[PDB]
Formats: sequence, structure tokens, C-alpha cells
Amino acid sequence: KYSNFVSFPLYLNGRRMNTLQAIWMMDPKDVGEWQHEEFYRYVAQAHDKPRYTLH
Amino acid sequence: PLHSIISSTESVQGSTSKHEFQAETKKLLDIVARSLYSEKEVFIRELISNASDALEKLRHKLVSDGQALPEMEIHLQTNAEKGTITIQDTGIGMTQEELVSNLGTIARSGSKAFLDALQNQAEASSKIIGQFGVGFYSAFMVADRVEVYSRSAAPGSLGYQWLSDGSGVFEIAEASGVRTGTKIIIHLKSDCKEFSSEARVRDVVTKYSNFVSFPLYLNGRRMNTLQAIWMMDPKDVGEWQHEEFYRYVAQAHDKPRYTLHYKTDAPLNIRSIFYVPDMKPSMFDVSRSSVALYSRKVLIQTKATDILPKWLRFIRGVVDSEDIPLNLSRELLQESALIRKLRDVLQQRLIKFFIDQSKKDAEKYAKFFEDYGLFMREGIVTATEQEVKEDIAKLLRYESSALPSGQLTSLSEYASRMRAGTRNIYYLCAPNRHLAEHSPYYEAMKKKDTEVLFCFEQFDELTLLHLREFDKKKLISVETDIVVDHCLSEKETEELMAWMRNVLGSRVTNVKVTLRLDTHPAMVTVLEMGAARHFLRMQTQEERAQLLQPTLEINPRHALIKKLNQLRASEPGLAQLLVDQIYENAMIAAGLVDDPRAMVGRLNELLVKALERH
Amino acid sequence: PLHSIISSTESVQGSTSKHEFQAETKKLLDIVARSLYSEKEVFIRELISNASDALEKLRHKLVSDGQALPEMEIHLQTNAEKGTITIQDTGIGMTQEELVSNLGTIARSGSKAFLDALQNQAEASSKIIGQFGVGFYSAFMVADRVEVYSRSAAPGSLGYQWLSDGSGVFEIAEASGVRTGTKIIIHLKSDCKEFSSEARVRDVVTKYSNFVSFPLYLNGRRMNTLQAIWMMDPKDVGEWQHEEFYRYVAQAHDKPRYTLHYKTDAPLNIRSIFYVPDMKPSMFDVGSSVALYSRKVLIQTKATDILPKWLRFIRGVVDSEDIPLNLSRELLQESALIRKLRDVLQQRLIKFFIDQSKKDAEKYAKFFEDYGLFMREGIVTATEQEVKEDIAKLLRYESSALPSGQLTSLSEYASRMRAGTRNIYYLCAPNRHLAEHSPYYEAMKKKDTEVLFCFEQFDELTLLHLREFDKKKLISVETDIVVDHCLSEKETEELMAWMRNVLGSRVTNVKVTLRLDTHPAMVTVLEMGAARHFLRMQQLAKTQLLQPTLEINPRHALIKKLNQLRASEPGLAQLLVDQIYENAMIAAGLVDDPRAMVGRLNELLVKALERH
Amino acid sequence: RNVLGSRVTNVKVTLRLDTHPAMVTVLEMGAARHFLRMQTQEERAQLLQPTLEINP
Ligand SMILES: Nc1ncnc2c1ncn2[C@@H]1O[C@H](COP(=O)(O)OP(=O)(O)NP(=O)(O)O)[C@@H](O)[C@H]1O
Ligand SMILES: Nc1ncnc2c1ncn2[C@@H]1O[C@H](COP(=O)(O)OP(=O)(O)NP(=O)(O)O)[C@@H](O)[C@H]1O
Ligand SMILES: [K+]
Ligand SMILES: [K+]
Ligand SMILES: [Mg+2]
Ligand SMILES: [Mg+2]
Repeated sequence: KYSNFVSFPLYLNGRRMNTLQAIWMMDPKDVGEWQHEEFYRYVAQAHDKPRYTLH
Repeated sequence: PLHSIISSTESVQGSTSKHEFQAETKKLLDIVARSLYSEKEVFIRELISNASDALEKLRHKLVSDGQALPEMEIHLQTNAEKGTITIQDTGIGMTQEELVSNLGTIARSGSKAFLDALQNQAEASSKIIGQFGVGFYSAFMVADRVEVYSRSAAPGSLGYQWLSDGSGVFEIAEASGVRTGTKIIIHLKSDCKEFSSEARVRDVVTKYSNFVSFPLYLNGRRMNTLQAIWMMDPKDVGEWQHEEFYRYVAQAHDKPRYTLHYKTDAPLNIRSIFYVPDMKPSMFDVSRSSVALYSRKVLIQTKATDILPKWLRFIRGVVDSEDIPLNLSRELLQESALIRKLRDVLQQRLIKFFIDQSKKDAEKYAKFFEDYGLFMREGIVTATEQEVKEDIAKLLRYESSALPSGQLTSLSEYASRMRAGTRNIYYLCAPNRHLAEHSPYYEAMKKKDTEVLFCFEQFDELTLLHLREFDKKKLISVETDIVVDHCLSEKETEELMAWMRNVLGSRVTNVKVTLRLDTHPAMVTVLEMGAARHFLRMQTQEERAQLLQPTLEINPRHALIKKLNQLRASEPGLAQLLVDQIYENAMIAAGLVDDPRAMVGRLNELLVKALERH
Repeated sequence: PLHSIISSTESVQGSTSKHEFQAETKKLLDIVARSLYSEKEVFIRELISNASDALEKLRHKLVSDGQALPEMEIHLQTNAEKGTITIQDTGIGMTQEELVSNLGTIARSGSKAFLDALQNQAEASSKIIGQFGVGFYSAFMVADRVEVYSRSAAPGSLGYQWLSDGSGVFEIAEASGVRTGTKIIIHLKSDCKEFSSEARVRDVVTKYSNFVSFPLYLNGRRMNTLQAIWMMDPKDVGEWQHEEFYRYVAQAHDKPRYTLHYKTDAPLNIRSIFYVPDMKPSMFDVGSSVALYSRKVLIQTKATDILPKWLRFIRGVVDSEDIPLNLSRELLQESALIRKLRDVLQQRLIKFFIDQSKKDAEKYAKFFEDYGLFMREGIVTATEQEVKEDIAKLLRYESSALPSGQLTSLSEYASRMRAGTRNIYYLCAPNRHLAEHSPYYEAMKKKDTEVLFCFEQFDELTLLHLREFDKKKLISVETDIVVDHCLSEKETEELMAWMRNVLGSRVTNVKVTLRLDTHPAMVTVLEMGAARHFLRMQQLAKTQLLQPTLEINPRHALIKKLNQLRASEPGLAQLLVDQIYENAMIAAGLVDDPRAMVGRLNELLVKALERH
Repeated sequence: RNVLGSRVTNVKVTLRLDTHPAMVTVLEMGAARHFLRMQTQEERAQLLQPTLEINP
């Protein structure tokens, strides 16, 4: 809930929790169209695709 | 009817001449642009592959001298009002001589000569796609005017141009202000205007050249961020990378339950990855193989070869191999010997992987076998070699009477605790263990101290009779064993026996007496129990019993037979109804009844008239 | 912002030069040698096609002069001693300038010039195969040296000799003693000596060019031995020839029961034949032996499925002279024309069966019983609503308002249906005896509507997937009951709630129904069709409960008997209540495996009969 | 049924009415009333099942 997007690897009993990139800090020319949909499905907690994308 | 005109009268008289082969430059373009490529949008796969090769050559030229690598990009542009497409890269480019020695000659490729002068064939041979030299002319399928702006990357070259219309004549001139690289402009035809929208173009770049080695920007936004994880060593990829890749290829939002990373080179070069979905298989899995071939990081679009066995269609992944041959259409040489042995190599590795999973974990494998157990049974049915049958059979799981309930045993584990010299395997079919132990067939076999498997799910009888052998051991069903092996007074039984020989002279062909029953009133035995249980499903009652030979057995100790004795004196009318129901009860207990709706009418008649004394 | 570098800063300032396209034959021969044909034995098929083309050119030249025709036959020999294969014919022949023009040039064929110089497009436009010009070079796959001897048919032409090794250079010289026609001496490569055996060659000839239009021989023994009736008219061909052809295409021994001769050329040229076997469908049944032909040579697609999937039981051959072909002489995958060819054949085959039903009603009845599975499958495996109805007209059912022993279709069922009614009622049962006595039929006996009886399995699924016919809804008897809108009330209700206390675990809701006469109980659910499949579809495959509403007939003796059993034998009454539930469950078709009820059934009769 | 078949799926008779020539009965009348206002006769009547009863 709180520190999912830490900039360093995080381990809890061996496994790692971050497993995601902060696409709002990266340049638009360095992120593909596939990550733009997976990130949306995480923040919106849905299973559909976005019809618009503003960066 | 034998005659021929073959002789040896031919001879040479004059001095022999010499000549060389020519080629017609007009029909060759017509053949390539009309009857070579089946599908139309393959003209940008060739253009992208050409672009990705110029960048590779430039990078190789800037590492021998240790120079700084500039930006490497591939840009796609689509126009609607002008109806044009655009491709641009930043490769080595082409000089004036290179624009005519490569773009002007059919079946001539400059990339082939580049590798021939390397003398290494180690790192660049596996990263260059061009092999034939005719892929550029695929643009003429949808284009009437082709336009190329290119200049070499050499320090001091000049910009040039290249115009043609596919009529065998092309014009070349000089241009000013051309950026280093190569830009190609295509004017779409009247009937080929579908390639002017982002929706159509995006559906092709992703399908064919999604995993190109260099960044690709379509009209401003890139689509080349996800990297190919099937090439590097498995030690470099984490759990998250495996999870992310599966969601893309399988188009699923869940987590894979198994992952395999196969890399072999001694028999043949193979790079592949396989995934097993966690969710229970859907009906689309059964109805047709979720594996796409890749060669040098471009789709091959097989969709008709089935490089993986049909029983292994439930796994998702990709296979990469540079040893497979391809024809002029960039597709497989169908039914080739090399593509046949790859399937056998892949099949044996997958079976071995599942066996190792069972040893590593049993509770996880039990869940997997419950879900995807249908495919393994189908593979045994649709196989030919016994070695193939036995290899798949190791994945089957059953439970036996010698072990506590709820515990599954393998065939090999069962095959380690027989007697000294008994080459027999016993199995019994039943819906539940409650009916398995209470089955009359099992009760007759309690006389021996042996272990028998209990198979519950359907098609188990069909699968076992098709296997027919496991480790040189014969598979014998319990019902087969009972036939093949080799109270009431006697006076009170001989007078009773003649009745059902007459009143059931049509549906019954044999009635005998058997003491081996303790909790069941009657037993029905048939010679070919396995065949009769399955031939009935493929295919009234008199016909169903004529070819069945329903041998019947009785239990003198049972109270039902004891109570039927006085049924002679008091009410002989009810006697005919009761004996008919006993036969039907035994038939259902023997599993030789397709549907019990017919006997419902007689059951109601007996009940409403027999228990009227309450 | 969008990261783009596409601009329009380019300009033209130089001079325009003119150049022509070139081609290197050293690499062009490389492509054809191994990266063109998947199979290795296709070289003989090309040579036979080339030999037949030579004879066609000679024949058309004679009819122009109107003179007698000499012998016309093709010979091929195998010489296993030195490992050579020879093909000879009596064609037109080629001169020294014709050798270099045709043989020495890639992608250039002399047939197209002859075809374009016809100006009628009927004499030879339907019998010339060659259209690419690279067929001859396919022989380099297995040949390390090629010898060609030929003399033209002109009265005075001389022979010539032609040598090549596939290295990009060929040799031409004058030859003496070569007779009219063409002869090709081929020396086999070390790894491809299997073609020196007669058994291997005989397989290929009968596989690709078995139906050539000229007398073909192998070691002097003729191999054609039959004609191609699919190119002829329906009237000249007799039944005996119509019977001999069937035994060859299907590799069968019986006689066909149906025969269709289809010949149309308006949308696209078709000359095809079809056959329906007499024997029952085999286990293997459940290119489908409809192998496509073009110019009397096999195309060997085996994957395009020119015929619909449900039409996998009929035999025959399809011929077309306008199918687009790949450079490797294979059908162009995913073509617009091939899609319209499949649809055209589907309509004609469906129409043919409709006409056969009207002409012979009894014959179609026997045919329906044998191959009924395929028709039902096609309805389920269809996507268009119109095509589903086209297949639906072939179905045959039995109605309640007619005597036993006759069948009626659905089209005439709607022609005898009342104007107010706008739906069709159907009932599922093994036999008509079990259909009339089924409780659901007796519930709907009040009205005067007509209900069809369907016996064979998956009939309800076929109707469920169809759901429409002539814009009339299909509603089963089971569906109509739920949507429809002596055991005193005090005695009944108090005993009625007793069932709830002991059957509430399974029977969620329960009521009393009075429209019964002989069935002591019923079981009804909302989605009877889905439940009768879903409860059986789950138990079939381990892949991806319900609310059984049980009805009680108060005027039945068995139900009336339970009134005086609660006070006397409460323990035995519970056994009878469960048995009644099982009996009604079986008659509804939703029962589980009946092995379970055997144990409970036996335990009831052992105690209930303990009084005599 | 011939003239209102598109809009009416079933017609019946009620003898309990004496002051109204027409009556419409729906399975879930309360749910239909509130759901209709939030969301021409053909597509509306498809989701309402407007059974028609006429007092003779
Ligand atoms: N965009 C480009 N930039 C620079 N050189 C190019 C480009 N496209 C093509 N070439 C050169 O022109 C040659 C002819 O193109 P092409 O027909 O694609 O041959 P190929 O790609 O190497 N073999 P193929 O697999 O049939 O495409 C190539 O081999 C390159 O040397
Ligand atoms: N046996 C022959 N007799 C006479 N002319 C021949 C013979 N073989 C070849 N030719 C000629 O040589 C040309 C080249 O042969 P070929 O490669 O078969 O071209 P094609 O048959 O016309 N087109 P294709 O369908 O690819 O075979 C033919 O078109 C003929 O004109
Ligand atoms: K080229
Ligand atoms: K030629
Ligand atoms: Mg290329
Ligand atoms: Mg030819």
C-alpha cells in the first residue's frame, strides 16, 4: 500500500515485492505501449483497456 | 503391353559451343509481386527486417575501431490525406554504386557479402536476417510509386535518390538535405488503401516484428520495450520477468504454475520457454498450438505445422532455432526431416520435466494432474509406439486398496511391491471408493492377497486397454480375472434355478451359483467386460443382451433369495416382477446399462403393490 | 510530445539517369535448387507436365492444317544399372535458337506466347499447364548432369544436344540421329538414388499425374488405364464408368448410393463430382478425400479444407482451371477466391440433399439414420444464422399428432401450425413410448399444440444452438411448463412440509401439482436443456448445484400410501421418500450415475417385503 | 398477435376487471419501473415483456 514503488530491491523473507516500474517518472520515449496498459490495470483495479493516455 | 522407343542413336557431329544462363527481368518481378506471398501485409515485415540489418552492420563497424555508438532508431510514419507510408532508420546507408548493385539486381543481397568477408560467423551471423535478396520487392504488391532517400554513413558521402514504378525501369538522381541513413516513401494503390491507418499498421508490427533488436517508434510512440527473455541464460532472468512475459504471450492476467527454460546445442540449436497456466483449462483448450516459432527474432507464422504433439497443446510459449530451413516465402519447408526430429526431442524433454516435478513436489502435482489429466489420457490413445505409450503412462496417478484413502500412487510405485514371480497388474473401475469396495466384483476377489488400482474418472478403462503393456507386465481388469480363473439347501436351490432359465430366457443366457457374495444379491459376468463397457457407449433391450451374453450369478446366503422361496406359495404373481428387478439391479451394478429410464415403470409397479400390508 | 523525426526537408537537385533492372542467374539457380520445393520427388511431375505440353502444341498445329495426326504418347524409363531416369515423348520439339530462348532463360516460357497467339482462348487455354517458366530447373535437385536430345517436328529440322550441371553454365551442340520429339537423360546424385527403383517411381506417377490426357508408360507398361470423367458431360458417361471412378478415389469396394455431377462456370470454372458411400460411417470419419485438381494434376492442399468440416463424409474430386497457385505449384493460402468456392459448394450440396428428399422420401430416411451425426455437428460448428437454417431443413423428427412410423421436417411443421402460435415445442426421450408416458408431455396434453419427438443424442443441444427457424422461437416442453401460469389441504400441507424437513438439503423449493395421472412425482428446473447438458458435460470432462423443484401428484396411490406410513413406520417411510425422489430424478434425465442408488434400493425392498 | 406481435408477446383474458378495457401484467413490475426511467417501442418492450390482458 505505502512503499510499493521504492527505487531499490526490497525483500521480505526472501521474495521481492516491488515487481513494477514507476512509469510516471520515465520519459515517454522509454516506455512501451504494453506497460501503459498493465500499469492502468493496476491503478484502476480493472480488467479493461484505456481509451486515452495522457503523459 | 510392353513397347518403348528409347535407343542410343544420338551422337555429336559439329563443334560444341558454350553459353551462359540469362534471366527475364520483367516476369521475375511479376512472379514475386503476384504469386509469391500469400498474405498482403508482409511487405512491412521485410522493410523492418532490412532496417534492422543496416543498424547491425553500422554497430559492427563502430566497435572494431572502438568508436562511440550514436542513437539507433527505427521510425514508422503513416499518412491519411496523402495515403502514404514511411520507414526511416539510421543505418550504414548506401552509396551510388550500392544503390544499383543491390537495389537494381534481383536475388542479390549485400548483407550476404558482408558476412562472407567477416571470417568469424560467430556474433553477426546470428543477428543478420537477409538471406535471399528479394524481400525488398514485396513493396510493389501494394505500391505504384516507390521513393527512396538514402546516403552512406561514410564521412563525406553525398545524398542520392531512387525512383521506380515496378515496370522494369528505375531512375536514380542526387538529393540535397538527406539525413544519414535510409528513408523510403511508398505510395499506396487504389485497392490497397487499408495500410494508411494506425489500427491496421499496429496489428502487423506487433504480430511480426514486435521483438526487433532496436527501438521502433510508430508515428511518435514506441512499441519495443519488452525484451526477449528466451535468448539469454536462465540465471539472468528473475521471477518477475518470467511472470511478465507469460502475461503477454498468453494474454492472461494470472500467474503461471510451471516454467521451463530449455537450451541445447549438441543435437540441434534450440532456444525455447514453456508455461503451464494456473487456471483450470477451458473448452477452447480442448477444441483446436499456442506455440509460435521464431527465427532470428521474427515471427515465422506456422499455424499449420503443429511442431508440438497434439496432446501437448495446453502449454504456451515460444521456440527459437536458427537451424530450421525456410523457403522463399519465409515459411517452413513443410514435413521436413529436421522439423520432425525437433518434435521428438521437445516431447521427451517435456515428459521428463513433469516427472522431475512429481519427485520435487507431490501435493502440487496432484492438483495439476486433476486439472490437466485429460490430455495425458488422450495422448496414450492417439500414439503409435509403445515406448511413447510407456513414457506418458508414468504421469498417471491412481489409488490402491493397500493404501489409505485419499493417497495417490504412481504405476512405478505400484510396480515395486509385487510377489516374486507375478507379472500381473490389477485395476478396477468405479465412480467412488465407496462403490469400489462394495462392488460385487471386488468382493469375489477378496480371496487373494494382492494390490489392485482404483481408477475413478472416465476414460480410464479405455486408456488402460490401449496401453496394454507397462514394463513387460500385462494389465488385467478385475472383471476379466473373475471370468478367466480356472442359507438355502441344495434341494431348495435346484428347484429355484429352472425358473429364470425360462422367464429370463431372452435377456439371460447363463445362470450359475456363487458363494463369493456376502452383501450383494446377484452377480453378472461377461467375457469382454472392457469391450462391452465402451462399445455400448458408441451405439432394444433384447438386442443389448443378445450379443452381451449376460451370465448371471446368485447369492444363496442373501436374504433376498431366502425371502423369494416362500414367494412361490403365497403370491406367485409378484414373483415375476421381483426376479425382473433383481436382473435389472445386477445390470446397473455391473455397469451394463446405458440409461435407467426404461426400468422406472416396472419399479413403480412392484412397490405400489407389494408393500400394501403396512 | 511525440518523439518523431519524420520531416519533409528533402529536395531534388541533380540529374535523372535511366537504368534497367538486372539479375544474377548464379544465385537464382541457388534459390530454386533447395529453397523452393519442400518435397524432393516433385521433379518428375514437372517433367511429365512439360512432356504433355509439347504434345498439345503439336496437335493444335495440325488442326490448323487439317491433316492426320501421328502417334501421341509419353514414355518414361528407369535405368537402375547406371542410375538414370529418361523421359521421352513425340512433341513439337525445339530448335537451337529455341533451346537458348526457352531452356537458357529463367522465368521465361514459350507457352505464354503460344497461348497469347490463340485469339480464341478455347482450343488450348484449358489444357496448357505451364505458366511460370521455372519448372524445368526443378530437376537440378537430384541431377548432377542433364542430357537433352531433341529434334523439331518441322519436316527438315535437325537434332541438337543440351548439357548443363546446375553451376550456372550450359552447353549446346548439334546432334545427329535424334528422332522427333524430346528425350531427357538425367543422372542421379549419390544421395538421391532411390528414384532408380521402379517401386518409388510408380508411387509418384499415380500420386500426381495419374489422370494425364495422354498414354503414359513405365518400362513400356501403360499406367493410365482410365479416363477423367469429371471433365466430361453427364450424359455421355455411363453408370459403369461412374462406378469404376468411385472405387478409385475412395479406395473402396462397394457401390455408391448417391452421385452428383456439378459443372458451372459463371462465378468460376467448376467441374467436380461427388459420391456418398453405402456403408455406415467408419470410426476414422468421426483433404477429406475431396482432393483438389487443376488442369488434371493434383495440387495436394490437404489443409485449405475446400469443403466444410461437417461435409467430411462424401468423396469425389474438385477440378478448377482458375485457382491461384504459388510458385511451388501449391494453393495460395487464405485467398478470396477459395473462400467463395467453399461457400458455392456448400449451397449446391445442401440443395442436392433437399431435392433428393422430395424425389425419394424413403431413401432419404435410411440415409438420415446413417449419417445423422454430421448434420448435427455442422449446426453447432456454424457462425452465420442463415447457414444454420439451411442445414436445419434436412432434419427429420417425429410429431405427437401423427401415427408412429413416419417422420416430418420442420418446414412443413410451420405450415401446419396455427396462426396465433409462434413457437415450436419439442420433447426429448429415448423412444416414443417413453415420450408419451413422460410426465411433461401429459402436463402439456391440455392444449392442442403439436410437439416433436427427438430420440438420438445431442438433439436438444442442436435445437438449443439453433434457437430460431423461419423467425419462430424454439421452446421445449420443459421450458413451457415453468413459464406457464382426496388429499385434503390440511392433511396434504402438514405432510407436504415433512418432505421439506427431509429433502430440503437437495430440493430447495417444493410444491404440489395436480395435472398428473400416473406419475407419482416430477422434477422440474428452469434451464432444463442447459442442466441436462451441464450436469452431464462436467461429469464427462474435468473442465470449467442447482434448484430442483419437485412436484407431487396427490391422486397417485404411492403418494396416498405415504399418508398412513408416517404414523406407522417413520423409519421405513424415510426410505420410501428418498426412493421416490430418485425415481423422479431419473425420469427427468438429470440423474447421476445410477450405480449409487442400487444400494439404497436394495435396502428398501428387503424390509418392505418382510411381511409375507 | 397479428398486429401487435412485434410489441406484444402474449395476450390473455381477465374476468376480474369491469372498469378498464386493458391491463398490463409484468413478472417484475417494481424493478422494471425504476430501471426504465434511468435507461422506440420495440427495444423498450423487448426487456419488459408487456403481457396484455383485455376485459371482454
Ligand atoms: N534500408 C536499407 N538500408 C541499407 N541497405 C539496405 C536497405 N534495404 C536493403 N538494403 C541492402 O540491399 C540489399 C537488397 O535488399 P533485400 O532484398 O532485402 O536483401 P536481403 O534483405 O539481404 N535478403 P531478403 O531476406 O530476401 O530480404 C540488402 O541485402 C542490403 O544490403
Ligand atoms: N519437353 C519439352 N518439349 C517442348 N518444349 C519444352 C519441353 N520442356 C520445356 N519446354 C519449353 O521450355 C519452357 C520452360 O519449361 P518450364 O520450366 O516447364 O516452363 P513452363 O512449363 O511453361 N512453366 P512451369 O509451370 O513453371 O513449368 C516451357 O514453357 C516450354 O516452352
Ligand atoms: K535485391
Ligand atoms: K525456362
Ligand atoms: Mg530483408
Ligand atoms: Mg512445366
